[PDB]
Amino acid sequence: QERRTFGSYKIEELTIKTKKIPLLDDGIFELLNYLIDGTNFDKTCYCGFNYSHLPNLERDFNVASIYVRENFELCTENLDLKDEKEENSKPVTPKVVTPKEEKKTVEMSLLPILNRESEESLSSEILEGEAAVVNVFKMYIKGFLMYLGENPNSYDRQLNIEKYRPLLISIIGYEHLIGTRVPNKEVNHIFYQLATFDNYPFDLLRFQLSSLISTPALIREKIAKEGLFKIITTVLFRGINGSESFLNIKRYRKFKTRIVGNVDCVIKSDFSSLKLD
Amino acid sequence: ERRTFGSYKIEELTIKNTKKIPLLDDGIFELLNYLIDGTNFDKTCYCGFNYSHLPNLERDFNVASIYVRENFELCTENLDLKDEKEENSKPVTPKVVTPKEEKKTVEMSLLPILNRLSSEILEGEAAVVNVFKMYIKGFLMYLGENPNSYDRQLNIEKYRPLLISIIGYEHLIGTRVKEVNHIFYQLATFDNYPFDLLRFQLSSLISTPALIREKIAKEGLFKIITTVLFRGINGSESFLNIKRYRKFKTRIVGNVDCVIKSDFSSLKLD
Amino acid sequence: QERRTFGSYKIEELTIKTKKIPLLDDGIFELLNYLIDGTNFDKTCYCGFNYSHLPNLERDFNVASIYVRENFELCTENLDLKDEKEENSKPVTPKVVTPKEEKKTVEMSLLPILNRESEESLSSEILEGEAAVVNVFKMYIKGFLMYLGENPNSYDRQLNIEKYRPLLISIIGYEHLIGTRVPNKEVNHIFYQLATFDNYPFDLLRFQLSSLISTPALIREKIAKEGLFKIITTVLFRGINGSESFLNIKRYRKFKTRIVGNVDCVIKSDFSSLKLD
Amino acid sequence: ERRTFGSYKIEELTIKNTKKIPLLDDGIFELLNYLIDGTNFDKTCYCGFNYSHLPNLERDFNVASIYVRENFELCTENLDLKDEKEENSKPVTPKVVTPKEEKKTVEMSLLPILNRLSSEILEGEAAVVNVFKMYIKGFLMYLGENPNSYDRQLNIEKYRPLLISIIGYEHLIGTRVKEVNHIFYQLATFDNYPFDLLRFQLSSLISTPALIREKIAKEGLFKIITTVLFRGINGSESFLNIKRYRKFKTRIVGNVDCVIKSDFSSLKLD
Amino acid sequence: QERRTFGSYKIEELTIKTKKIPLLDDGIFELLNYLIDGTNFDKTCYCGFNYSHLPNLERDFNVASIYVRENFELCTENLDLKDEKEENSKPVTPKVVTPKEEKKTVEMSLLPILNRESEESLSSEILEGEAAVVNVFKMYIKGFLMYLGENPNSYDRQLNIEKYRPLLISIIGYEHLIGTRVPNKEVNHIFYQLATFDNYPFDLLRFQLSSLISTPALIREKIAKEGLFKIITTVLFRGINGSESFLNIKRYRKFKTRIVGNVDCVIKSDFSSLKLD
Amino acid sequence: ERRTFGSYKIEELTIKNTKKIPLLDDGIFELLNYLIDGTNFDKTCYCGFNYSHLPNLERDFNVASIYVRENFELCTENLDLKDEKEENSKPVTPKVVTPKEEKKTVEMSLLPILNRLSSEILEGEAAVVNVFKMYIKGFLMYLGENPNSYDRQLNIEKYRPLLISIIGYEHLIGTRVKEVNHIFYQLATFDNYPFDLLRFQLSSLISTPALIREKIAKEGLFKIITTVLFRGINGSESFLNIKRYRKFKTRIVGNVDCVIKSDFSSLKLD
Amino acid sequence: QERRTFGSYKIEELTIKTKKIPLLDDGIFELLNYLIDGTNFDKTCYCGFNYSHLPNLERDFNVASIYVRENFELCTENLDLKDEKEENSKPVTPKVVTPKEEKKTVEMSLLPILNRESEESLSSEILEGEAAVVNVFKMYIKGFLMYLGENPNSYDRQLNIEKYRPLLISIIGYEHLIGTRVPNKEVNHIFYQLATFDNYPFDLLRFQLSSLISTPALIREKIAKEGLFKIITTVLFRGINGSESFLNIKRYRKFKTRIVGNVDCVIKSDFSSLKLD
Repeated sequence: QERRTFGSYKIEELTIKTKKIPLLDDGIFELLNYLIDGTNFDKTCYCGFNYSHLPNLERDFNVASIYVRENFELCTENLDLKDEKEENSKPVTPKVVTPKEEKKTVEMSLLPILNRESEESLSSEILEGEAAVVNVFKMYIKGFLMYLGENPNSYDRQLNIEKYRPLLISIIGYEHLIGTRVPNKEVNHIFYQLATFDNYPFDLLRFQLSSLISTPALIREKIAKEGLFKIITTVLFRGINGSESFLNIKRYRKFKTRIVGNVDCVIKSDFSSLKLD
Repeated sequence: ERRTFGSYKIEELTIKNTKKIPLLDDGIFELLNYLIDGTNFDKTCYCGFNYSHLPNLERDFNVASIYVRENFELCTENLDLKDEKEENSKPVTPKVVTPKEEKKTVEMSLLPILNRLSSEILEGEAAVVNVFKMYIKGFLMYLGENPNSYDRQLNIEKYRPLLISIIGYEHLIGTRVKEVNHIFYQLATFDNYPFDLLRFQLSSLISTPALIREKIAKEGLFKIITTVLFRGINGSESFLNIKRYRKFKTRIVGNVDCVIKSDFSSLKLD
Repeated sequence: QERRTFGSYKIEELTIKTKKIPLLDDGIFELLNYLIDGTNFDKTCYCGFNYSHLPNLERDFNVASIYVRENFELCTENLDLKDEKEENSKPVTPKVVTPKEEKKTVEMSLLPILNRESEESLSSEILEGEAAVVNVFKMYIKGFLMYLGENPNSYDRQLNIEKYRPLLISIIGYEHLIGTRVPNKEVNHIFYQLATFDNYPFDLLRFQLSSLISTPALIREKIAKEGLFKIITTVLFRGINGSESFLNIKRYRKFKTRIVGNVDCVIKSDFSSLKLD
Repeated sequence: ERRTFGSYKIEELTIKNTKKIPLLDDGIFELLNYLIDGTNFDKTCYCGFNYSHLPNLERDFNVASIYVRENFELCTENLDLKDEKEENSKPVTPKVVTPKEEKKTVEMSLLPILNRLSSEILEGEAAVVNVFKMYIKGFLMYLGENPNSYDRQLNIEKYRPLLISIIGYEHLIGTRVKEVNHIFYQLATFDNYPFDLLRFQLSSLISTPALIREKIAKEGLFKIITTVLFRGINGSESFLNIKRYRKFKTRIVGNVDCVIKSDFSSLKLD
Repeated sequence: QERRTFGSYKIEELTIKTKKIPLLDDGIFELLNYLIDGTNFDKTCYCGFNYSHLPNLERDFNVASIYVRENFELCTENLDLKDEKEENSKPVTPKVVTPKEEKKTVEMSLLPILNRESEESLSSEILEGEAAVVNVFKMYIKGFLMYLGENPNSYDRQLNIEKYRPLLISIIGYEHLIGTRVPNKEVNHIFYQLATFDNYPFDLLRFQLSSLISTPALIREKIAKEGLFKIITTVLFRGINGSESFLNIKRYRKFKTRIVGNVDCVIKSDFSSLKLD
Repeated sequence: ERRTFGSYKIEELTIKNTKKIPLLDDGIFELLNYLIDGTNFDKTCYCGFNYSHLPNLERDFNVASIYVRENFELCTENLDLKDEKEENSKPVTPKVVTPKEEKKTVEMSLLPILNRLSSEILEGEAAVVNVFKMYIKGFLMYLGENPNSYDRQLNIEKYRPLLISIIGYEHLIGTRVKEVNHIFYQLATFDNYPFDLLRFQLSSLISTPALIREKIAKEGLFKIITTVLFRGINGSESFLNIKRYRKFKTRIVGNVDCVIKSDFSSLKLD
Repeated sequence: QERRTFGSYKIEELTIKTKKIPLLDDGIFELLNYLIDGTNFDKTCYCGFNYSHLPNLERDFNVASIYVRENFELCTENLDLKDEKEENSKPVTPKVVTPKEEKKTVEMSLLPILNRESEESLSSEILEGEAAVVNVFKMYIKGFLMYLGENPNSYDRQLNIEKYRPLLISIIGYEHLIGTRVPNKEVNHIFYQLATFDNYPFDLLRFQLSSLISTPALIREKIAKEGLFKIITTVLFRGINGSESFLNIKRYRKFKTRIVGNVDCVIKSDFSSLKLD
């Protein structure tokens, strides 16, 4: 695999009886994987692009990376190593990832600050790592938006943002918290919209993005008087349209070369000179 | 859009996860279709390429095209008309094509001179024979220059009929008015030649065995039996299969080349 | 089962709605099995044929047999016996065979000299056993070639050499090694070709075999400046056409009589004499 | 190629791994076909074998063939022609064959003398009856000499109609102008006779029960009811099934008998 | 279940899209089951019929029953009880039955005297039990024959004796042994025939039974010079036609009432008197 | 063979191991068929039973039969003939039967007097109405006397049309020339009545609700809407289904009643 | 879930290619569940309706509830807790319920007094709990009857009482016992009928209920001279028509909201004012 700009997606043309199309990146699983691996930024595909209308992606990434990776180790300490299959899942809001390691299931929650039953943050190192991941989420979303807006593709009509929802959700949940209980801001209308309508198709998004409507007054009222989430027994998301949507668990896989052979060094022959009449 | 005469396109299919591979061109059905349509060369994809180590493809094509098309009309005259579903078949040797017209089956045989008297006809025939040789050579030249990971899984089976005609004709105009060409003869004999091995082994291959030339004179390239058998170049007698040519068009699509782009850096996400 | 000449194949006509055709020998699985069994040559089907344009098959076989069998024992010593289902597999190049014994998987690699991670040969007894198996491989290939060339069959058109690849691969890999680091020779063009094109159909092989083209100069250059194998993470094979092909794992089974009854001793009756009019 | 009159061929089928077994000849469909085709005996596979403990098979065959074929023509006269798909059926007793002509169904009954006046007709009938007896006897003689592991799974069911006709006829020309033959009668009664047990038990089997001969006179070999019932030899009344005869040709093949052989010892592999 | 005569079968009409037909008795499984259960004769369905052209069935049965049952106990002693699903199988010749008891497989061989690898009889009690079971086999066969001959059924044409083979086989195997090595007799042609042709259909059997052909001289020669069985690695049976047939393993099940309700006590009403016009 | 008018036969089907149960008679299709065939009563299975608490079934049947058959002929006159596949359907109320003739669909309506002028016609109609009442009563009487374990799974649904006609007619000849019969009315209203509960509850059931008689006068037994709706007896308005009647014959069989028996005690087995 | 009257059912319209219809309540599983949970009446949906032509439902329920729940605990004491999937079954007569708790099967029988092999009641507390559950059964049946009679539904024609059988069966079994061996009464004809014909469809029931026939004399005779149950090896039920019916095991499940989202707070917009022409 080679250079890719942070947030960018690749669309692959599939052919079956029709032409389907995997969105596979959605560079999302790759991203999480990097984070858990603790890998440094300059060790990732994202290395050395324009950068940026994304101020200091590298640092925030590196922080978020160390934090996430530490979290991993701290989850796996009390448990065996014995020397893992790659698919993730993200219950939300906490954005708890859920790997599985060739038998044993592992579960770790970044942004636990977005929990009720948990809270008890309380380390400032932790708080710093969390704000870093939230930051890199916003930069991912923005990578994707910027790249969409500049790279129309015939499949846009069949594609939506569903698989980005968790990041967005976290991004707004966090924005709410650090907003209610510290600097004043209201949650960001763009992320809020993309989070509310995850069915936004690519083309219509590119067209309608700029700008979209500001949060309805009534919805801000309901946002204060109650929360962005109704916790019920599973969690519900509110607005921006006043809808209450169950937050799905999303699963991230990826695949690769898988056995790929090489025809490019193969001697080429000139067939004209041969006289067949 | 533009395609060079004889060239093939390989399409990657995906089904489990496997990846199968249609050879669909094999630009063959397209070619026949053009011919029946009577279409002029400059009206075809093949228009305006290097051209050539293929001297005067355009003329011979145009001739062969008018000839074929005339044949069609002369087959359909005594019969009803239409305002037709596209698949062909080629019994061989005569290289009789067999379309079907949304009910009614039609059947017309180019190169009827081959087994089973106008000089205009002779001219059209020698033209189609020519364009066959040029198609084969297009394909050969393009293979030799365009290696593809799937070559290992691909063979020449679907080219057999043209090759067969090309040699059958060569034999006729040879016996009563040269020996048949060893390359075409080989590709005609071994239709299972896989692409890669072909590119590698093509140059050159062995000359026709003496014994096989003897048997080629003392008897023919074809044993007609009741269905037809082909002989050599290895001394094999192979039944000549009926081959079927279809094509499809991924449902006719749109272009995004013209869609408004937006600069998304400007807006405030933090 | 009865007499068969070394390298020879048998083709069986199958009937299903069409007539398919098993190549089942491919006497290959049988061969390996013999080798692991340590069986002596005069105890095998191959016993007592013309023999030969294959000088001293018997000795080299017997050596290769003792060597292989010893290898087996040495693999199974540190492990249980407790008193096996017959199918093999051959990752290559090392030509490591992989049996399974009614529960427990066993894995043993002849020609380990064809390994990087292994090397450390180092016994000359071993070296002798290895050169013996490589020898019997070349004699198997040649058995098959000679027998093909003399025994045309209507199915030749549908048959290829795919299942012989591993032996050939080993045969050339070895030829390379003992070539680079001892007597001068270049790897043998025939084996090299059959190894490169495993899709060679029987008929075209018989016809085209004699002779085929000598290794391209450029390919010999690339063969020195780099190797016959690109090791990547699985192994890639090079040329003779400049192709880089992934080496498949191949599986060898065989079946037999399975319940077969006997009609040949059954009393025969003469029905003409009876007068029915 | 060559086959002796009455002989069967057993083909080993493979499906799971099981091995099933088509009896396909049962050279019966082939036989009927010949007859309708009017083909002469020396033009058939049966040509030039030992022949015979079957005195003058050729003549009787040729007669029965001309007769049958004439019957066909006389059925198809009043009806349209063609330039036909091959499967037959035989309601019995009359042994009416039932072909189908690529649309139109045709139906013609040999041995119409059997239930449901030309002496030429009588002659043709007695000829087909004869060749039936010779077919059965071909089959019997060949079974008895050619044991096959599948005999245990095979029976005579598909021979029933000929046998039935053979006895029905025997009865007629017997009552009004001998008692019906116990062998044919037995094989006709028990169509489930497996090959092996048949070879073993054939010689001889029991003579018709007296009581059954009484019931055979006082009533007939057939109870016609509304479809027809057969009687004895055991006192059973069995509905006579319609039987269907098809055949196929493993797709017409090639020969390698003539392909150049190479001496491969010569070359250097080490 | 109620009264049934020893050897008798019942045919059941099945309906599916056609009418199939189970032969289910074949009272064979029931019989074995009785024997293993050790049940006394007067405790079985067979109790109190004409009896007989079968002299002293009751005693021989009772003996064979005690013997079989003892055998069972002696097989199960060294093993657990812990307090069984009903299906049997009969490898032959030994006529070893093979139950399974809700987990654990059990295997017991009556007529072990019909073994090579076993032999070592040697108790006369055993010999007595064995000759008893062989006797009751002959009486079963004869029950079935007699009952067939008197009870024609439209399905006879579709039915054969396949499922009786093992008893017959044992019956002749035994007859051979006690014949070669004690009183002179040749094996019984009827049992021998039914054993050779297990495909004998019911109707043709009834018709052809009386009598059938005597053993071919050549077959008696081959029967002395070699045996009724070729043991090969599974066993082969010989003649009476000179055929060598693999002896199949046969499986005996049965089913019953399974939930059956009762309409026969249900009050019946007279509907004419009611005036509907 | 012999069956009493109105009687049903239950057949045990076996599929998993379950045991399903065809009610196939429901001798209804058979009955209709007879009627169209015009067959005389003494030519039918129903011939020669106790008969009766059903006064003069034979006459009324014969009348209804001639009438129906005449109707058939009068429907088929203006149309082509044949030398027909057997399934019927009955839209209701008119009780129009709908056969199909191996291509051509035919449709004929007995009791046309019912919704949608010859006295011969009136007579035939009143005859079919009569035989319907006698069929229902046959079935009732036979149920009440013949309990079967499957009664619990069986209902009267397939009788509905006759019952419906029987009441519709009763209403007509009642309004313009008695109140409709409560039993038939009930069975017509609840077609889901299972056999067992029917036998138990039949005697007697409740008399028509007053309110329902009021609604029966002030409006009708049928709301015709665009398909027809039935009313009461419970105040339900039920769409009247089209019902389809088929029958099959386990492939026509043989008898063993006559097959020679052998005394097998005699022979020596030991 | 919200208010429901004791015994009432709800019918749900299903759509598949047709419209099927679940009877799911049948509030029966819910009821049992409550009882095992030991829940008090005022804590159940049934709370605060008309109540009643059902005198003192609340008390009898509460008693029956405590009794059942105690029974549960007493079944689970000798066994593990370790901290359950909701489906029940009811063999009858005893009306033994059969839960399963995420691995381990549990089985508890209310109305054990309706057993032979058990009997040995003998506590009067128990007797009191039992008569309470029997009472609440009769009140459930009557809830359902009353509610049916007043709430016609187009599906009535396709619905029967099959799933109520066990309660009814218990209700009559009990009535018999406490009848034979204490106050004189004959078993109640209505329950007896509904118990005998479980195929009674809803509509015909509503119509025919009032009244139905009194128990046939002959059936009362057979009811004394033998019992309501023939115990056979599974149990058979008798009459009221003289039928002997096997009593089925019945299984009670229920499902719910399962992920349900909320559109009702979602901002509504007025589209007329916008001028599109």
